[PDB]
Amino acid sequence: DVGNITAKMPTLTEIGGRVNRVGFKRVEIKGKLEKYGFFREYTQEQLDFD
Amino acid sequence: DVGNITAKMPTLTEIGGRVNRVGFKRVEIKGKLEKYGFFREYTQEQLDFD
Repeated sequence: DVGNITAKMPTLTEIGGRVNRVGFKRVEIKGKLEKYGFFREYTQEQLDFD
Repeated sequence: DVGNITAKMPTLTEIGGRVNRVGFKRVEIKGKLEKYGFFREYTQEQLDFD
């Protein structure tokens, strides 16, 4: 918006002084790990006689 | 006896398992020993004057 930008511009006078201060920030991102698996069983007789 | 023998035969299925366990035994025997003996005595004049 033009009005908000104009109304909050960092103007400076002749005397200066503590008139405009700013700050900065950082955030963090995460991750994870998981384990999966599956198995199968059988017998010998269900292989030879098939 | 055919019934008793066929009722205790070591049959097996297709999954195995803990079945048909056996054992053994042993027995000791002994023998002995002993001593024997006997003697005879006589006099000198028995032989001379006979």
